[PDB]
Amino acid sequence: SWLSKTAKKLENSAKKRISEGIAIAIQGGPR
Repeated sequence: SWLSKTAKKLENSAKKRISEGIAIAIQGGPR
């Protein structure tokens, strides 16, 4: 995973970890 050292209420790198799963989830989802 890595990254996301701080996201208690800022989310600086938490959007990168999701961009991996959300990228494939939508790539083959209902869109």
